[PDB]
Amino acid sequence: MLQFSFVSNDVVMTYDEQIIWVWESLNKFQTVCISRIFNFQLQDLRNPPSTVQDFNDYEYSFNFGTLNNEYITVPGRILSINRDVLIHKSIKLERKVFASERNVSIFGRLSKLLDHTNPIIIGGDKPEAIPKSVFQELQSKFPNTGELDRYANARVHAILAGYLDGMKDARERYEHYLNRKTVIRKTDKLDLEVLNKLEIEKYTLIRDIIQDALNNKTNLSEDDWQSLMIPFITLLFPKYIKVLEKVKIFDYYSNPSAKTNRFIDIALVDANGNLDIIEVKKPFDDKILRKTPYRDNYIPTSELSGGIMQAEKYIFHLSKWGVKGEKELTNAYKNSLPAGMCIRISNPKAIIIVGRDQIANGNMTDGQLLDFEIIKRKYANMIDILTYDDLLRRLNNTIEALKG
Amino acid sequence: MLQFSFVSNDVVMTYDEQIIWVWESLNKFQTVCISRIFNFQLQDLRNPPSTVQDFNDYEYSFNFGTLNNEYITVPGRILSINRDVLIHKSIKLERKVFASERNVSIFGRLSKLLDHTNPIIIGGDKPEAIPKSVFQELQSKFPNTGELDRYANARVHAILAGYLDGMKDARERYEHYLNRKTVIRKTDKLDLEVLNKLEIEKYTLIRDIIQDALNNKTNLSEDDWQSLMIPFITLLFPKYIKVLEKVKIFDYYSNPSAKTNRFIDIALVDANGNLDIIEVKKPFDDKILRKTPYRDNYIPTSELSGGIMQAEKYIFHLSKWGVKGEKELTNAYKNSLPAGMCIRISNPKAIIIVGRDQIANGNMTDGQLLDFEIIKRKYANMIDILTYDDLLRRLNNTIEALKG
Amino acid sequence: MLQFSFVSNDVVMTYDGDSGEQIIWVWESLNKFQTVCISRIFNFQLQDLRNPPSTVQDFNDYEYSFNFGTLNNEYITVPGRILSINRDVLIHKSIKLERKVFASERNVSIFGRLSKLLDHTNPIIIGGDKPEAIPKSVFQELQSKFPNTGELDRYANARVHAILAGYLDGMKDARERYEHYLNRKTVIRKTDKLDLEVLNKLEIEKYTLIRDIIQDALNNKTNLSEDDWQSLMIPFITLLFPKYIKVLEKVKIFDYYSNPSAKTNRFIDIALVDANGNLDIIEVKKPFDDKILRKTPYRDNYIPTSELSGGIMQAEKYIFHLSKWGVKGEKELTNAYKNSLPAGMCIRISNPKAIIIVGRDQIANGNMTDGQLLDFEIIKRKYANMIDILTYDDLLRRLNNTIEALKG
Amino acid sequence: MLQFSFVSNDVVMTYDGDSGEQIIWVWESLNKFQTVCISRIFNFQLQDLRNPPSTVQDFNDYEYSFNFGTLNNEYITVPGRILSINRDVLIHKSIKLERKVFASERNVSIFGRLSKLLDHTNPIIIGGDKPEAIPKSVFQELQSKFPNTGELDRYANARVHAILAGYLDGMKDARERYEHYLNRKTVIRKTDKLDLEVLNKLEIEKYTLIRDIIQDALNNKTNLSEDDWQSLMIPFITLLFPKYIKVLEKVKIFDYYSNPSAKTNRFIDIALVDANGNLDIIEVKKPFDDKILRKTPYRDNYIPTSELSGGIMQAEKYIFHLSKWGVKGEKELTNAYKNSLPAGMCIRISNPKAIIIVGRDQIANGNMTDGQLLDFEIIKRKYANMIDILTYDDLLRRLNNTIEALKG
DNA sequence: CTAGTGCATCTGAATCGTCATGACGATTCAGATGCACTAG
DNA sequence: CTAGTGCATCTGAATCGTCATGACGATTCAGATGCACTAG
Repeated sequence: MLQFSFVSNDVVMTYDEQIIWVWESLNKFQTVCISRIFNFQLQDLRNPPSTVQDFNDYEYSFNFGTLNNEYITVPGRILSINRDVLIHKSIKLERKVFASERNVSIFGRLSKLLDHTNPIIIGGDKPEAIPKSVFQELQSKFPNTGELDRYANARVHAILAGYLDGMKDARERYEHYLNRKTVIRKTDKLDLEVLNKLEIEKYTLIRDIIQDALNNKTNLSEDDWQSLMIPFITLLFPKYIKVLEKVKIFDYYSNPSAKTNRFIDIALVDANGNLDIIEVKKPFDDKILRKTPYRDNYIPTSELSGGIMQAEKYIFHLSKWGVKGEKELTNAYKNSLPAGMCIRISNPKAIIIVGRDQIANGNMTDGQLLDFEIIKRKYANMIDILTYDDLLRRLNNTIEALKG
Repeated sequence: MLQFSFVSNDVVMTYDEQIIWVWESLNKFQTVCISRIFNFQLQDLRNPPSTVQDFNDYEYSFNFGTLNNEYITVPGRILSINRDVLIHKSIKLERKVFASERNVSIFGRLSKLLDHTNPIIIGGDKPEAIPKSVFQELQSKFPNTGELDRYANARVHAILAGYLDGMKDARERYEHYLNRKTVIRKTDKLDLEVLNKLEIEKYTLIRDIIQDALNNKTNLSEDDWQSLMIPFITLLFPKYIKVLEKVKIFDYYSNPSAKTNRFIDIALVDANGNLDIIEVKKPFDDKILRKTPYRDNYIPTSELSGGIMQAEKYIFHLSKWGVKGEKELTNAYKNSLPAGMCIRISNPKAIIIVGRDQIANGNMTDGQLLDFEIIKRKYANMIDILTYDDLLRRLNNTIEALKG
Repeated sequence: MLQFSFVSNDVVMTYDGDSGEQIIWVWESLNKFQTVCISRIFNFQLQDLRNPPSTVQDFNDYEYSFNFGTLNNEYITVPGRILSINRDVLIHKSIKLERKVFASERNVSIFGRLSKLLDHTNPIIIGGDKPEAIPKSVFQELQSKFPNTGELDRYANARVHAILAGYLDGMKDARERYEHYLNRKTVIRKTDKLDLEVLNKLEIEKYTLIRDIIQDALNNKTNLSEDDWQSLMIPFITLLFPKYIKVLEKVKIFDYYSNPSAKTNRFIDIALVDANGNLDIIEVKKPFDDKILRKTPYRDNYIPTSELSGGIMQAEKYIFHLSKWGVKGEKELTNAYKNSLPAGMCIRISNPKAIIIVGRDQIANGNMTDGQLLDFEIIKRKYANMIDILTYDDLLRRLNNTIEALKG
Repeated sequence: MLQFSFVSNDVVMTYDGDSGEQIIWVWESLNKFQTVCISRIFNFQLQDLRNPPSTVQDFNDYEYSFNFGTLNNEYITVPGRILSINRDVLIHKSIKLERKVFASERNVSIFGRLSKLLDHTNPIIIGGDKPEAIPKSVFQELQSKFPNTGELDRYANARVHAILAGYLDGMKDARERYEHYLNRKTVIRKTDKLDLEVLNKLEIEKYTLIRDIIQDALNNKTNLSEDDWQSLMIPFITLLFPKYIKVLEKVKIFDYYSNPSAKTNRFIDIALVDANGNLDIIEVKKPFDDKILRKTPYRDNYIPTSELSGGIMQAEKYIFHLSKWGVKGEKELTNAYKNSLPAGMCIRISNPKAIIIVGRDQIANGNMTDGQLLDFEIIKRKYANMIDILTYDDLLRRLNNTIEALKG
């Protein structure tokens, strides 16, 4: 068990499997590795052990780097990475801080992910520092050997279920809907109560399919998740009439010399003919807010702000593309539309479904719910910013409204 | 190290130190696991290991399966599965055939997915056999070392977002590679045609009642016209889940000395709980445009402009009510709403269904058709200004879309 | 002398002619042409005369009796042949029958001019509870503000005075106000170094100059055309709204909707450029009418006037054609107006909005009620693409508020 | 009929009148009043009559000959008492003597309004070789510009169109026809327009002083804290944004959403009041080198940073609590800030918006790609309740564009 | 004696047709680069 | 783990065809400007 301590300014860890073989490797290569992550040198060793004394009584004293400005500074040659790493005194110096399960280096992937040579700072009051609870979240959800075996087992299960009965979970729910359909529809005459029971069964089917996709189909492609969500967009939002995929729009602002082609992934036409955009994003992470507030205000994530800005680029290119774009989109999609209706670009807006919010089971302050409600109406060209749990809550509220 | 070879009908595994540890573990628990995926027994040794013979010089031999009709018959105890595995002789026997990256079981997950007790045949001319060329397609879809590296970079990028501004774009690199491998065959999509005829039968039932109301029920009163449309409002606009009638609104502006009670005739509640207004008016012949233009522009008529101002006064007195009106409207309407939902006044907007456009029989010009679309979008707090002919036009566009 | 009386169903009136005038003329003209015109407006055939005059009876004691109209459903239905018009005239019983209903000063027919304006056949209904009826207060405003011989002579005198004033001395009152501004500026700027207190006093002098020039144009320059009125208001539009950097006139827009086959040219009269280069428009309308709300409310709500709604609809055509024009509009308006702009700056159409200055609202008289003020602010904030809706009195009130805020 | 015939040096006019009219009233008015108003435009004494009428002779056979003046040096000199003015009127011989020269359509006096508009004592000279003379083509353009019968008919139809616009749907567009007719008769000239060059130099000095103070604060006041950076930028907020007339500091607003059980006080740092009374928020922040863009794209899209999103979220707190505060907030803010505001002004919370000045863009230093500026301007126009997001370098760019526009 | 209507005449603007030109988008093709999969 | 290598991708000339805009020339219709008669 590696034991960490600090003596005055310097930080001297104690290490205690043959100790004599570690000394022979340190004399042989001039470098030694402790637990396949902590690389060390003879200069990092504070004092050499003598061969006369017992090596088992002696504990190995290695320098972990100097402590400066209230920061345990660990250099890059110890962790075999590019930049240094700074740890605050509030994070206890421990083997599990620098290592994941089955000897996976935590900061090696972080150093491979950062282009800038500026150091990684954990904790404290630095402006570029990572907070403490974000670091425990990174330690809990690191892609270690247990996570990467779980991802590979879930993907191979997802590939093999796609080859045999790819939509068997939605087919069972649709067969349950068809069994509930003939029970409700006893007579061929349609009234308002039987219609309300059929809307209850339809919204229950859509809610159960979306919940079963959230439980089991999260380890899919973005195109596969979108192809899961296409046949229910016009039922969740019955204003819109047609779902259009890979809609080629014209961009003139990113390259001023020549027109660039851009592609809206999912686009929506309502009954008047106006074109709108929906962004159905795959729920990779379970947050809609950053887990620490900036200045006691919770800010949106990079995943939320990426989808808003992509939809705003689509809205910008449609509004700049104008009546030439109206004629081009009504020439591209005249056969798919009902007859007599043309595609119009008249102030297009966007719908964003991103990823989960953890409103349920608690774990949210009134300020967090206030920031989430303010953020869902913050933007100009978004008529709806939804999470997947907001979609399930809207479906549930529509179910108990149609019941009563 | 595993070598795949076959002599006569038998198939021989060779494993190349730790050879003694495999034979010692076979004596303890009467089962071993070699390369994490293959299970062998004491019967499974083609020749037994010898203690006087050196285990480094000794080479393991394991009768993997029998060769009958060019099929290698693997028992299920080796792969720890209930079902048998048969592989054609055209498929080369390899560790990559049985195992993907991170040592997941290819026939382990496949056995769990399968429901039939027929065994798994790979290759050959059998009708129950998996084809060889689609087994290489399944093996190419399985995650290699580049996918698990891209998933590990994207998972850290999902956690540390908004804290490290200099990280590489790993979420874009992961999802662009994952779109190349799609698990959905797309010919197994859910056929929702039985739901779509019920949406046709719902929208035709709304369209036939309203068109019968425009021809015969015009002799009824204004409140008798509103009563007829109230059960179809939440079906026509499924964003709104609750219809509220005679909603008392406090007025502080028409009389500055004392509060005045004002009444919204029909009010609408969203699934989130936001409060909106619908103004259902009696249809007459020309209720949108005046007969003569003003300064070559067709202006709204006095019947329409009084209808917008009646809704805009309701929006003004709701917005000026503030947080004291959200507590008042929730307390008056908690039993009508679903549980856990409060009425919130967060930018209320109005829907007006007024008059008949008479676009066809009237044969209005392109100048009049230009002015007709501008009036519906000329008001900040009106999301939808409709005629009853436009409501029938939007209902007909739903029916033609759901048909094809 | 004409007097109106109600016997039975049919409305009668008696022509009491002058003693010097021979009453026989009405009867000999009815014998000759079968029509007679008394008081130059009212026309009567022989079937309208109830009693033909006896030749033995002296005419001066006799009074003629004419079927002026029929009273039915509390409405006096005057035929159009009486007023020499094509449509009927329906007068409510609350409006008493006199010559002043059908005449302005020096025998000007009200319903003749009104009938000429109407292209259809449908009758004119005055007063009462019909939905097509002109109200009684609106009819009294029509009688008070009719273009009679007094109004047309006053309009011609004001027009001739405006034209002669344009020819000689041009704009003199604005030059005198600018000379007063220059004198106050020379009093205030005693130091070449510019200070924030001196800047506030110079902003006070500039805003009093703009307020007095707009007030003098409202007092004396109402009878000019909109080209002349917009030429009066354009050098102070940038100073009134200093977000806007350049005033552009006769901006050629392309309209692809009014005709789907071919592109139509449209022209914005005044268009404004921001400092970013965004292009918004302004509608400066000449104040022909003294009101901006309708005089009677429609079902307890005060609806806007046709002048205001026409200005909003014209600005919405301009905003719609600029938004539909797209990036080709930005390239065309950049190439058309490159030399007018500052260097390195281009026209961009990114959600264009409009400012409307239409005409007066009579708030400062105090005749408006609380609901009329409430409906006035709701109309001012009602529309989507209009950032500012102004009257001229709202412009003067906002200028006075900036002056009193800068004074402290 | 009026005929102007000259006999040697003097010029007479024959007054025919009408056959139905009796022109004995001319000699009767000359007998008692000693003046007669001929054709409502001319005045004549008893000495102006050439031949006195005889009672033995028939009046209708006699034609009244009044002298109009004396012709000398090819100039018809008309006395001022003839046209009822102070000064004389000189008409050249080349201009035909007619009633239309002296009168317009509605019997207005052209030389009457001309002598009313002329400041000096000197007589009106029309035509000829004199430089003081009004030229013949200029006077004929003035006579063509005067209102004829088609102008008054269109004005009358436009006036009763303006009275009855909301009550009669079927009236023809008379306002469009009258204002389109008036646009071809312009009054003002472009040479007479007001030269506001001296006023525009003061605006150049104002925006130059503000730009130099802001740029010197960017170069050397980086060390200054955030609150005193706000205190530096407060006296220029009204000048940069002249829509807002009052700057309010530490505005206590009431919050009911963060704590349902009890009300918490929230404090807007700087708040702005319109000239109408609408309340807005300005968020003046400390400038930094990279606080707009996050400098690495997320899905090939540059996302806003944590600092800018925190500023937007704080302004959205202030806008949300002002909107949820309602009418009680308007009475509370009016009661709290009655003495700071001008008289007659109340604070109204009617859709409040925010302006955020955040930090330097770093465009020319960064040399960013056109996609990066595209992501940047989409960030500036992304949010609903922010009317105008800007940087400090963007503020300097708008100031430089305003200065270069006011230069020319 | 002003209000009101009818008419002949000149004129300017909306329109249609045609012709010319230039810009712009679709298609091709190739050279080169970035990516990603696999073997020593 | 790292280098070789094949493939998908982006990007720049480069041609071509079509469309959209502008300008000219005839045309006709509605507008506008006077005369002109008319009513006790």
